[PDB]
Amino acid sequence: DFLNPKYTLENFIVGEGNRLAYEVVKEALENLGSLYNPIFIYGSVGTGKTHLLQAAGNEAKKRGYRVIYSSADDFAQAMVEHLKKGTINEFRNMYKSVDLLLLDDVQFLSGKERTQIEFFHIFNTLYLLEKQIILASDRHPQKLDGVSDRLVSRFEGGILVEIELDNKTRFKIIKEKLKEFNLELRKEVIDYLLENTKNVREIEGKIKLIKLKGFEGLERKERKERDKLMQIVEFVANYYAVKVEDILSDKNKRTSEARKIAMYLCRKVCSASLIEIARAFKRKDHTTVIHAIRSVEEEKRKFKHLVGFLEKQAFDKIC
Amino acid sequence: DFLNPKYTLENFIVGEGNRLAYEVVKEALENLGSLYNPIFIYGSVGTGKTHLLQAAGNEAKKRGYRVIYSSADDFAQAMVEHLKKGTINEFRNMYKSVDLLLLDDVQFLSGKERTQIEFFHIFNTLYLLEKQIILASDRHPQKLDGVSDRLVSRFEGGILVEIELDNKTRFKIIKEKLKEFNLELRKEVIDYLLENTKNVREIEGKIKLIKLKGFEGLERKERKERDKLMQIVEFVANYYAVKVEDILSDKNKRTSEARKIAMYLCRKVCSASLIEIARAFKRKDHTTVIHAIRSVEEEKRKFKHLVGFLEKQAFDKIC
Amino acid sequence: DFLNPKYTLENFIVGEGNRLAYEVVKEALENLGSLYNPIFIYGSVGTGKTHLLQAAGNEAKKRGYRVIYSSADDFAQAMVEHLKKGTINEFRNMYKSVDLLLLDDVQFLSGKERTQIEFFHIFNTLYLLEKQIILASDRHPQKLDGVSDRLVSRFEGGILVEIELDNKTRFKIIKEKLKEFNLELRKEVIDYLLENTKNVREIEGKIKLIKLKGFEGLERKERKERDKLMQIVEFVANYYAVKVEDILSDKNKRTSEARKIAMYLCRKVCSASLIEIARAFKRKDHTTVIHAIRSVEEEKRKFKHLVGFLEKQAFDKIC
Amino acid sequence: DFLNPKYTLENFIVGEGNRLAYEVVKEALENLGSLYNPIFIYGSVGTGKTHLLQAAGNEAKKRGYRVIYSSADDFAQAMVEHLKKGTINEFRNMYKSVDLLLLDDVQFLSGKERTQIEFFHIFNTLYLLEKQIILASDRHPQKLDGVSDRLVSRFEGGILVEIELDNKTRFKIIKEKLKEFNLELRKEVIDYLLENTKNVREIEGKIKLIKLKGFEGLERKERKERDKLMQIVEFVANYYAVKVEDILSDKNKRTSEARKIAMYLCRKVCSASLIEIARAFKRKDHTTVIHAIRSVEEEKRKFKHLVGFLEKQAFDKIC
DNA sequence: AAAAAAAAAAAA
Ligand SMILES: Nc1ncnc2c1ncn2[C@@H]1O[C@H](COP(=O)(O)OP(=O)(O)CP(=O)(O)O)[C@@H](O)[C@H]1O
Ligand SMILES: Nc1ncnc2c1ncn2[C@@H]1O[C@H](COP(=O)(O)OP(=O)(O)CP(=O)(O)O)[C@@H](O)[C@H]1O
Ligand SMILES: Nc1ncnc2c1ncn2[C@@H]1O[C@H](COP(=O)(O)OP(=O)(O)CP(=O)(O)O)[C@@H](O)[C@H]1O
Ligand SMILES: Nc1ncnc2c1ncn2[C@@H]1O[C@H](COP(=O)(O)OP(=O)(O)CP(=O)(O)O)[C@@H](O)[C@H]1O
Ligand SMILES: [Mg+2]
Ligand SMILES: [Mg+2]
Ligand SMILES: [Mg+2]
Ligand SMILES: [Mg+2]
Repeated sequence: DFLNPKYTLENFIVGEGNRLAYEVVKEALENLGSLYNPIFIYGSVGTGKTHLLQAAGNEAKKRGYRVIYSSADDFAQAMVEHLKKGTINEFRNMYKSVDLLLLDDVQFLSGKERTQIEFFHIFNTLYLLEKQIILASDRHPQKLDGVSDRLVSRFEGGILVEIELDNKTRFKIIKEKLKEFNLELRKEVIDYLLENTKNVREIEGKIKLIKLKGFEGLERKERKERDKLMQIVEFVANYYAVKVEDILSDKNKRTSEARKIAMYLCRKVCSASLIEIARAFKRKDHTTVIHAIRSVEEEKRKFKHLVGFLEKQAFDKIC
Repeated sequence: DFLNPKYTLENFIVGEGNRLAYEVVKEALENLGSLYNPIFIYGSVGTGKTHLLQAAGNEAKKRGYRVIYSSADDFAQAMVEHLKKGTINEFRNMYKSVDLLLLDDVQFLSGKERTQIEFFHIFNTLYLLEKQIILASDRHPQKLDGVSDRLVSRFEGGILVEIELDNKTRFKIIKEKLKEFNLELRKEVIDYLLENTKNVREIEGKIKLIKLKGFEGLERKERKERDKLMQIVEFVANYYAVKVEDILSDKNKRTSEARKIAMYLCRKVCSASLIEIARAFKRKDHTTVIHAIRSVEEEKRKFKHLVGFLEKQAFDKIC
Repeated sequence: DFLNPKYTLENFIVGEGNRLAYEVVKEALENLGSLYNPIFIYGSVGTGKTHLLQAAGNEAKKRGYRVIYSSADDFAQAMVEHLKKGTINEFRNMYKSVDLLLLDDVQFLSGKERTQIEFFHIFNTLYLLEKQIILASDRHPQKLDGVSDRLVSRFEGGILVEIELDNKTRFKIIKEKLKEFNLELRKEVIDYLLENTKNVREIEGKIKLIKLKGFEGLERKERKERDKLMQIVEFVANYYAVKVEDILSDKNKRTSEARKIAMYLCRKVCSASLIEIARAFKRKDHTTVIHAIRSVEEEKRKFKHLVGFLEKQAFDKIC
Repeated sequence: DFLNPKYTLENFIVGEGNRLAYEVVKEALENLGSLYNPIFIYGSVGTGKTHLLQAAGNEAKKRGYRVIYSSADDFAQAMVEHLKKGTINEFRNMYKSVDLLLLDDVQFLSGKERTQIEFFHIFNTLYLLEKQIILASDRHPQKLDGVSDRLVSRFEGGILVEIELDNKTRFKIIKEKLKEFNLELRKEVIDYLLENTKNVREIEGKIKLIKLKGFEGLERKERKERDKLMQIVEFVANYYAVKVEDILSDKNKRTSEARKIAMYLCRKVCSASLIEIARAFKRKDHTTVIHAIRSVEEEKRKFKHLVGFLEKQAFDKIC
């Protein structure tokens, strides 16, 4: 069945960032297929998409409705296997006969034409039969490359709700998850989580870790791991004529090159991972870090001598 | 039955772009099979084809006529299954015994010979028996590759009505759809929708989204998402000696290469999707974008150095 | 009964191209089974075969003769079903007891042996009993592959009339059909229809379309759709050293390769359908277009560089 | 009764090829059952078998004798139906009570055991009662596979007359039929018919066609249809080192492969039917053409490159 | 007692 009861509508901490998605889903559960017919939720990794879909399915089940939960990739696989075993009909009929269809991680429809076709047929029959549909994705339907324009058009033609985790929400979720666990809401602690968690998964994790080995524990390891990577303020921001806070946030040939440098150094000497440099610079997607390192590697006239100097300087006074 | 009552002839906002299709259908409903015997509607994705066919079927039902609605692909599938189970006769007889046949998305007859044969027989028996036929498609019968010349000849030999959504129509439909939400009378909403919706599905969607989270909300996210992709006016139209409005509309080795460039940059650094670059350049079909990017990739003497320069310049002052 | 009264002998516009078929049929109706015993009409798609057979049947009915109209494929199906239900005798007897037998689209007897057998028996009993027989086909009995030599021999042993739609006939039919709609006597209209209709179905269609949305309407869309595909005169006929009129009509390694090229380009960049390229080149059967494109694809030494050049040139100055 | 009076002994043009059959039949009519007791006529398709049997029956009727004409297949069917309805006795008695039994197309007794049994009994009772029997077939009793040895033995034990249509006969029949149609015996005409008709059915047909649309008409269409298929002399007989007249008649790895090739090409590019290639090569039974094409398809080392070359060459300079 | 014709086509 794949509907794990742990995920419920009541467990879903609501804030300024997911209120829309939550309420839309809930209300759709009230009247199934009546309104908000094709619901398309999308958000960054670890935003609560799966929790939401799961909970919806659980409610539907609780009310006696036919339900199917399934990932896009798993849909593809299953369909292919039914193709091999030649019971594709039973597959189709099974899918079309639901009262609620939950398809998580839709972005995995890229490149699979036949899957998109099968799901297209299913989507249509369900929609026309006034059955409820709820899809979830890590990106806006537009960002869906390699997805037939018909499917994208359908996705956009319904309700398009994003889940954005701003500070005001992450705070709510942190406090509430702390409360859920027999945790006490200290400010040093909350204030800490705020600064070092972007999504709900990191929050849950960190929190469990506190519940296991105390806050003071993490504080130190993290502090050192991070400050031994804070060679930018010590060296790059003094040598190059620039402010630190400036070299953290983006926005020019005077501080940008200082950043490219910083990243390069972090990667070359400190042996920090791409993810760590990314996290440290407040950068996202860990893409501009790799491309920036390649950038500093390409420009290599006498900038190379400078590089070498800064490198030796880093090895000597960084470890 | 697959005739969802939500779709009605009265719900069909009529304008300069779909008046013909609408009126032809309606009048055919008045006298079934008498005139406009084979009606063949076709249009771009999200034009109202399905709504129209649906409504027709609903009227026919309302007047006591036998009706069948079905997609081409679903017709194929069903037929095949009746083949496996050997009740193909019942299938045929069922289809031939209608007073109105609605076949949506006909373009899906390509490559299916046996289906085309079955539907050929059905089409003929119905036509001769003076029963009404209405097909819908995303392309002109000519554009139907892999469809037996007999079928295409039949399609063209009736009434061939296209649905084109010009501005004067999209305006009507926008205003009228707004009326439903008590949201008309808004200048900013209308002028906005005009600029950012091509078909009725995008209109419906956007509008629902306004009804949910206000106009001001969308305005910002969209504005930024789009203007951070507006690196053409800032960089490509200044470096290359060309006007912006010119680099938007097509029409030469002086501004075309500027566009190819623009698209390439958008895809490489901004990480924008094909659909987004397409939407941004006012291009359609998102084909000339991919082929144009491949074009700039193929010509790679010293144009490569130039490319690199423009790329670094983009990474630095675009994020 | 399947004899739709709309089709009549009087409705059959006669010209240099169908006079023979028409008069033979008519005269045979005068004396049934007396002379012109087995009539075998054949022609290109949309030539009036069905109209003629229909009208014949209607006359026979009008005079009190037993009549059966039926397509070959439908004959096969029916026969098979009578086989399943074991009432094959009633089927046979029913068919043998007519005064006139009309079998449309005979070419569909290919591969069906048992059907050919059943129809063989019927044909014989009828012929011997001096009853009238009229068959229609899209090809000369010789071209009938997979049809038992006995049947073909019988087909050829009667009257073999073809219906060819030359210009002098299409003109007559166009003028007369224009008279059918009370819309008439336009030189631009007639001269237009002549140039863009090959069979009577296209004529009827186009004309209905004029009666609906005026001539000026079609003129433009068609003109552009066609001239944006007229990249041959602009590029292929200038680059390659050849005349345009020459590259339209066939007839050598100096202009043939220019054509292969032209078609290839049309298909690759303009995204024109096979049917559209065919129509544009004045080619028929849309076969030499596909085979020609495959031809240019196979020869791919440095002809490939040339190809690429011509392609880029086309994308740039064709859209 | 199924004895159409159109067929008479007087209408039977006699020549070197059917004189024997004719005279045997006639004389047997003189003395019924006295001599030439079991007459077994056989010939190629369209030789006059049915005409002869018919005429015999008509004479018998004219003289007051009991007669039955019937095809073998129709005998089988009838017998089976009498089996279902349980009036098989009346059937038997009806058949045994004739003075003359005419069974056309005997070869259709293959695989029908019970029929062969019934007809065996009938044959015996009639023969013993000194009643006349005349069977007709498209093949020599030996060639009758799936016919009980008793029946074949009986067939061979009587008079076995073949009807062969040599030139000297076809000429007679052509001239006489031309005289029948109020035709003039022009030489180009006769000489034409000789070259393009093998059996009397083709003769009748062609002639009717002349009587309808003149000789000059056919001449052209046929000439072109045939000469556009005459790509053998132009290409296959020049490339391969061989004579044309040689490549027409059979009789070795030097000209045979040239023929296999020729046929293959005709089928692949010219899109000619099996019957047309057969007719063109002077081949008979259209069997060696299919088997020869399969032959050239099977041998496909570098013979394939050669094939391709010849194919391109054919497409280019053959259309 | 003899014995009909035969669909479309995954991702990597
Ligand atoms: N708003 C919320 N309220 C309560 N719990 C939440 C929550 N958002 C996230 N969580 C918790 O975080 C965990 C991860 O959330 P979820 O599985 O939904 O991520 P996700 O599926 O949306 C991103 P991905 O699927 O790409 O990993 C869940 O176990 C869930 O309990
Ligand atoms: N003229 C009109 N009046 C009212 N509503 C309309 C309309 N045209 C389109 N719509 C709305 O737009 C939605 C989509 O339109 P439609 O059903 O015609 O899609 P479609 O089938 O034409 C595009 P596709 O080819 O992808 O199926 C419908 O739900 C319908 O309500
Ligand atoms: N000589 C004629 N006079 C009047 N109308 C004609 C005509 N020839 C063709 N038509 C019209 O063209 C239409 C198509 O003709 P028809 O039904 O005979 O097609 P067809 O059966 O001959 C070709 P196919 O069956 O292969 O599609 C008919 O509706 C008929 O009215
Ligand atoms: N020797 C002859 N004299 C006059 N007419 C002849 C003839 N031979 C053939 N015909 C004519 O040719 C037509 C076909 O001949 P016939 O009916 O005998 O075919 P058939 O039965 O011998 C071959 P099958 O039965 O296999 O089709 C007949 O209508 C007949 O009039
Ligand atoms: Mg998920
Ligand atoms: Mg549709
Ligand atoms: Mg027809
Ligand atoms: Mg015979």
